[PDB]
Amino acid sequence: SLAHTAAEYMLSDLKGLRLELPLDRIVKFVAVGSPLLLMSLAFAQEFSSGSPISCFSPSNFSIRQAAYVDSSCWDSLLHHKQDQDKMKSLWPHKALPYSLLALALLMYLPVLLWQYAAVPALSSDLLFIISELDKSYNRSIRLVQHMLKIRQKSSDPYVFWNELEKARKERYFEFPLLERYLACKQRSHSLVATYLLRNSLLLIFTSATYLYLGHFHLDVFFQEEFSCSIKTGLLSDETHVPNLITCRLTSLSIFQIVSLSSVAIYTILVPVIIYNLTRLCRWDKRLLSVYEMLPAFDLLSRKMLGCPINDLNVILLFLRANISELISFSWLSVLCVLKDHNIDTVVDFMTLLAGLEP
Amino acid sequence: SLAHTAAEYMLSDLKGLRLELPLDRIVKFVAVGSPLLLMSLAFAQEFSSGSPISCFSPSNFSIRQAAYVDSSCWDSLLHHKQDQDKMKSLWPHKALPYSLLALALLMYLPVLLWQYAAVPALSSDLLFIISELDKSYNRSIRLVQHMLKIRQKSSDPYVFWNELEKARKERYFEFPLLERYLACKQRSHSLVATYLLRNSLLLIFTSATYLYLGHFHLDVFFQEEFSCSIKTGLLSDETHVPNLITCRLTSLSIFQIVSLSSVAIYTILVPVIIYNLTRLCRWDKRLLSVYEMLPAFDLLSRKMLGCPINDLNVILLFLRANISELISFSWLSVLCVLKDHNIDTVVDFMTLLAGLEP
Amino acid sequence: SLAHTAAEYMLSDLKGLRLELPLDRIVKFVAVGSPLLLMSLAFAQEFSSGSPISCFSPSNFSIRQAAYVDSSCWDSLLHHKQDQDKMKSLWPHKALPYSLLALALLMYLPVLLWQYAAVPALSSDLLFIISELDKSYNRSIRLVQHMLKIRQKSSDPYVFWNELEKARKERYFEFPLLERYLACKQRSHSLVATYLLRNSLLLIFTSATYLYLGHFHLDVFFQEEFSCSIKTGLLSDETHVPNLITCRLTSLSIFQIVSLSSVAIYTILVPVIIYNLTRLCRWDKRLLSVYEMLPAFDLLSRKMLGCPINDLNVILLFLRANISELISFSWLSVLCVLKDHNIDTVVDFMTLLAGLEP
Amino acid sequence: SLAHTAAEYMLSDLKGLRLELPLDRIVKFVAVGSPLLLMSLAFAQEFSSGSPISCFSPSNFSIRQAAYVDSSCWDSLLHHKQDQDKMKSLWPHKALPYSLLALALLMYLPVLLWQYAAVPALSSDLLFIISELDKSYNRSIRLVQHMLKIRQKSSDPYVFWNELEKARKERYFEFPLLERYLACKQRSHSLVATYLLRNSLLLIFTSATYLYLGHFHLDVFFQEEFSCSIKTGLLSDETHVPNLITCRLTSLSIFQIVSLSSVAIYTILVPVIIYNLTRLCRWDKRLLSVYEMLPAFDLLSRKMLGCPINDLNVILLFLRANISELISFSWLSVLCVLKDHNIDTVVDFMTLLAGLEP
Amino acid sequence: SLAHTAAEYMLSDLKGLRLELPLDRIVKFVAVGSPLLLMSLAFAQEFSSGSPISCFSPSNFSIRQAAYVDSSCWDSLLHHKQDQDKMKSLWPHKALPYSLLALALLMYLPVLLWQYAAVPALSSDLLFIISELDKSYNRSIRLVQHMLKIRQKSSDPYVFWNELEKARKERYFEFPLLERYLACKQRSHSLVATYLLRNSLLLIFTSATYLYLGHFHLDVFFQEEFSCSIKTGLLSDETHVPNLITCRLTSLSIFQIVSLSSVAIYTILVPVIIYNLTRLCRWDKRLLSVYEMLPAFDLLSRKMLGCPINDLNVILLFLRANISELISFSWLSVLCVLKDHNIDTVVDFMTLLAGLEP
Repeated sequence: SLAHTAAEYMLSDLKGLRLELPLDRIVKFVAVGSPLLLMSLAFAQEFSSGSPISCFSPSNFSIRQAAYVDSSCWDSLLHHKQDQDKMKSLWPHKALPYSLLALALLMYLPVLLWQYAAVPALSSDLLFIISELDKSYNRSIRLVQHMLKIRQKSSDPYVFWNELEKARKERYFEFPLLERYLACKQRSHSLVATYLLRNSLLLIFTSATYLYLGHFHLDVFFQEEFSCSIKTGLLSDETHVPNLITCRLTSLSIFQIVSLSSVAIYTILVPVIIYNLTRLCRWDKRLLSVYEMLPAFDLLSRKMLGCPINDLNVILLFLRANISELISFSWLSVLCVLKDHNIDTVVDFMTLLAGLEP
Repeated sequence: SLAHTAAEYMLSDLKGLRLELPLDRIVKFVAVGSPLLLMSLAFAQEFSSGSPISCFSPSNFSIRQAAYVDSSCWDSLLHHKQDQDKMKSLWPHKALPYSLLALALLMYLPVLLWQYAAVPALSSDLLFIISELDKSYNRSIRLVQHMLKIRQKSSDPYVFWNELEKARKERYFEFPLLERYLACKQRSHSLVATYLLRNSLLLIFTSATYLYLGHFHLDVFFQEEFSCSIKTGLLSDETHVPNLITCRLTSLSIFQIVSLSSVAIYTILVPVIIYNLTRLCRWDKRLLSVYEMLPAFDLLSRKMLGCPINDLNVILLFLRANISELISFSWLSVLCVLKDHNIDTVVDFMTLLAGLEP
Repeated sequence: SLAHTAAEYMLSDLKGLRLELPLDRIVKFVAVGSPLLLMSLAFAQEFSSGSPISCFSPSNFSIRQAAYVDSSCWDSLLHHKQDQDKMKSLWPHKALPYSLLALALLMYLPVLLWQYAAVPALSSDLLFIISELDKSYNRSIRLVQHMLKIRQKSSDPYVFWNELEKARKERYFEFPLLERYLACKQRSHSLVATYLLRNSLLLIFTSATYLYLGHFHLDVFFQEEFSCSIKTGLLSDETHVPNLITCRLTSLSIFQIVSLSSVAIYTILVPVIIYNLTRLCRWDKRLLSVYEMLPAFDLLSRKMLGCPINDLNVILLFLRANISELISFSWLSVLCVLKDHNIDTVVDFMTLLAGLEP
Repeated sequence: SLAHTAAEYMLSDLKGLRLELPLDRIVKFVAVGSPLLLMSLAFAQEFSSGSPISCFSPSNFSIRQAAYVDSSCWDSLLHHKQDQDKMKSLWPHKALPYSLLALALLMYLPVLLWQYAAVPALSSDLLFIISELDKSYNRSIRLVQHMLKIRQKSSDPYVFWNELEKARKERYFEFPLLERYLACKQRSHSLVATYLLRNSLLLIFTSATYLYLGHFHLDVFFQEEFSCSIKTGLLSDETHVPNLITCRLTSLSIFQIVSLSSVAIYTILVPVIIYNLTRLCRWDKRLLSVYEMLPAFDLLSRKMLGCPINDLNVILLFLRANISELISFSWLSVLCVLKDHNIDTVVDFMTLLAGLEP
Repeated sequence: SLAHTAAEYMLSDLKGLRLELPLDRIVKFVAVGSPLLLMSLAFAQEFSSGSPISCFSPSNFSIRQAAYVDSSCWDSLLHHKQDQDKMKSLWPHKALPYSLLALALLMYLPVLLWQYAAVPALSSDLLFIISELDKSYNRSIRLVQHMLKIRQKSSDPYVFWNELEKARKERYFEFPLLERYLACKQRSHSLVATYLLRNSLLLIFTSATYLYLGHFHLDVFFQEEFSCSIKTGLLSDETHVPNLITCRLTSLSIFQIVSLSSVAIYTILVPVIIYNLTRLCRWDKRLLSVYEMLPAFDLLSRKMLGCPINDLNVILLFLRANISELISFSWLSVLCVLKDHNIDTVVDFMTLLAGLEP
């Protein structure tokens, strides 16, 4: 089956970076695999089909007179109703899996755009930021051994501030590339377009699916029988039934169940992407209180003004998911205690000797 | 078969950490594989089905007159009983494997939530704890060579306590990150929600399965025959049997055996998850006696107060399964001898020379 | 076939330890694989079955009139004997492989209990014992170079006993952890329960198999023909044979051969597990004579008193199978010469220079 | 299926170099895989064909009289219309997949020419250029430690220009192989021929496909029935139907859908290659402003004159895609800040201490 | 097929030791694979069987009247000859592959006993012997550098014997563990029992196969036709043929060829195992002449007395196959020149400088 190859290349399972949101991953998985699951269920295994169209041939017909009967109607699904001569065609019945696979291949386009048009630049930017930030750490670790003996023999404030103010006017304190780079990117407005188009494309795809199920479906839904004609051409000069009646389709139940499953999964899926859109309409300040005290993280919370549709918002949202990898997963995450000061000076007097790590 | 692909991705077989309990693994395996096993057994291999519905056509009928007979009833399972005109439908018979596969895919949702919503944070926390603990060991191994010559030439107490009390007021004795981190996590209450929801979801799934087997099953259980009608439409203007009687279904035995197997496995499975729930309702203190003497493990047994529903309980339960990997599998596990003191001083006088290992 | 997957996970082929007895391995292999072998032989390859039920339809019947004949009896195996109206059913014939696979999955439960409820604790205990014993060796090898020059220039007894008695009152001679650990385990009585239940479970399983072959089998054993009825319902208003006679089953020979094979293999298998049970009813003292002279092995033979149902007996039995791995496979195994003394002093005078090994 | 082998060798997935453009990759993928996808869909899985030609045999015909009827027309598709005697043949119907596979194998020829006639020379040239450029870096890194102490204690201009002008008249400043090599290649005109032929070949292939669908298709598009003759030879001395009427083809819907899919994909594909052609008609100067200040990159922007059809244009286009691999992905990409000076001297005073990297 | 699994586990392809003789390997391979080869050839591929029993039904019989005819005789192979009423049964025809697979599984029992009851002890013994022998080499290599300068400046005999006689009364010359171990094993008589039983078991198996082919075969060998009866029960009250004549079996040629192949392979196989038995009835002294001069190998040839049925004979036979692995494959194998002395002293004067190897 081609489904094996599709799963082999499509949906088959830098160097540590998380570039895609978990909710985006979930919605991608459901929207991509569900058409494939309906594909596998409808035609294979469960319902051994054989001939999806079944007919009532007259008794006088031989073997492949009736074989022509049965084989000339599946490709010519047309209801010659007596009500003039409106041949109602039954193309949705033979087009169900075709539309399913077309929808499945259509669902993956936003992934293509998000993975080709935005991944390389974002990955390069995050590679630069991780390089500068681990350099920021190893240029700051050198302060924990300068503060193991001089930090002890002095009366608290005039060594917790005298060296801190000396470090304040010292190069290691500031991170100039950080503010300049963050400015040069926050003024940019290119990455938000990819996000908005990647969401709107799947939204309009869902709308098109709704229209497809509303127009071409919902009309032949309780009809399981139709009358065809064999002398719709040169057969007229023959002595047999003038109208081949009751071509019964066998997969009406599968038709109904796949239609209801498709409509239900998309009804339950729609609100999630709307929530994803609304995630970008506000500035996140859940933990802004602790970010304003740290030297490097002060700049992140400082540039919180104006309309929130900026590349800085997207960068921050993707950084919060990567703020706990192996090294940023530190006192930062441990700092759940200052969400409720001269006492903290002697508390961090001991903590600086506690963050020795290796 | 799609079962091959499902087994290829679903249920197919950090860096050493055990994140899932063995009993959870067993219940997951049974609840996930058993629907698949019934799926494979019911339709394939064992019972070569052919046509699951069999009918008694009149003798005058030709080949595909009777083929229409046999093919127009499987999709139209309706009992036109003479008792007005209550068409009892037989949709459970054709919906058995559909419900089976839906239940199989439904069973895996709690695994999804437990593996996406809690695994990364817990794995990061355990990575931090293992890093700090192997550092705690290699900052404590340095005491076994300071105690190879000074430990020998003194009269026992005033070198088994004089150096120990000197080590007591020494930095290597205490583990400040341990108490601060353990506090910052024991006050948290986020991880227990994932556990309780992961259990309650499978519980309500089992309840829904019971309701499904109670309402839609247990009604057509001894019925193997029903009468259908062919002139339920435009067939009325034909000269044949007015009522097509005795559409006999062939898979009644498979129906019964799969129903009984499903109900029995879930009856035998229910109490295990209840036991898993009750595991979190009490504080485990089986070996608390030996934990109170060790320096680092004293804090673990010290914070045993109040209601036991805390993230600390879950962390401890997952740590006891990981307390014997390669290094914590040491004197700790060997210390099965103090579960029944100045003599132990000369016993551990020899033991400190016995724990040289490399 | 599912048999491939079962062999892939079930029965498919620490770090050197032998945790399972060879006789237990043999009985497990025969009791687990034999149902699978009968499964593979009965239904596949050898006897191409086709339709296990064959019927004699009347000549007037068309193609699938007789197809309904043949397909409505396999699922409705009931003998409407003329002797009132005792419908004797033939469910064992269609339940043979179901009972076979149920028995196959049932046979593996004692393995599950023995591998989950006792393996981790026993493995940890043996890991501790091997660590302490190879330490016992490398703290005793240091005696073969102290005895290369002082051992030579003295008149035999007053250096073969003067140093030995000095070593007797020396720390390296005794192994305190050994006696204390052996006491703390010999007083325990938990591991013997797992052994007794693992044997009794397979014993009662064999008894249940005997009951199954005695009640449901041995009754339809020479019957290859039975008469069914088609008008056991709404067929009554039809003109055909009132009683469909001679539904002949084709797999009677396979039925008989599989029944005899199953009963014979279990008759030949029963005494082995009884022998395994009787192995624990006595204290093994075959080589106790050589164990009483060695320092560490003296304690093993010293605690031979009282009723033999103790965890010490099981530990000793599993140790005798592991006493010849790579290092305990030494002079111990070589000491087959003292099973038939001042001469041995000069014999071991040369042997201590012979056990230099590396 | 041979499709598996074709995918195994064709389209199946130096040392880091990117030799093919992403848009070229996309157009290659669509133009190569789409015929294969239509191949797999048309004949396999979806539409279980059986006999693509179906006929109406007379009732008196026996089994393989009508088998000869059905088998002697698929290979002899000829419409003996009464309108003299114009036998219209139906060879497109049996030639659809043959033409599909021929087109699929034809599409890959431009890839063959582009991969054999231009890849080795271009790869060697880029290997030489990467060797000389990483040498250019490691002969320029030596300037960041000569400027760590002498760079500090002087009044800005007379050390930011005195050493720079001394470095200006110093060997490390210039890259003689660069200008000489770039001249020796920019005067060459061999590589542009491969590009233009690789595009024009697929263009004329698309034109030929359009002609094929315009002449041999679009004529038998609504015809599903034709009359053949059996006595078109030695059958004339037989008593049967003089003209075998109504040979109905079953795959008309597949014919129509594959034709429309092929024409639509090529209509949507045509403009992309035209855009690729127009990419080479202009000189790219988007970031020429920053290239004119750098020493080595000044020569790249200096030779921008005359008609743009040169090998230098192709080399530059393939270099811009490779300008961000691991080392050229540096301050170059970071230099997004000078696209909107004595202040920059003190800004780069700090930046030279910021580009220490390892 | 189960043959794939059997080959996967049975016959599918310490740490260098050769524990099984090549002739034993050959006879095992032929005796184990030949039944499997006949199994694969008889039923699969070559002769597409279908129905191994074929019957002549009367013309009036319908489809599955004759299907009952054909299906009720394969399981009821009984010749109702007119000669009273001796029903000759034809069970060998349906029991051929059953007996084949039983014989195949029976052939492997001697391998089981030889691999479980003797392999561990022999492997441990050879591990000890290889450890002591490579120690014997590296305690003897030290003589080739003591004899590089003192060996040169002396008049031959009084340094080729003066040091040799000094080495003669030196510890390195003798190997005490060798004579003591060899005595302790040569007096033992346990391993020869395993060899004799492993040969006698296959001998009696071959005798049983001969009896099986002599009694149950050779009687129905030219009979291809037999007459059965359908009214051997409740069929008597029916109007049809009183005796169903000429049930012709189709696999008589396969029967004959498999019987002849089986008897021929065992006739050609019998003498080899007799030769293997006779191998142990004599003491091998082909190269005893060179063994009596070497120090360690003198003891091997010294204990050649009495009846040859001893464990020492088996140990020597398995050692001669392992005497050329990597180190014993040395001058030993090179010493093919002393099978046809003061001249050899100056020949080995140069040879000791020639055996420097690394």
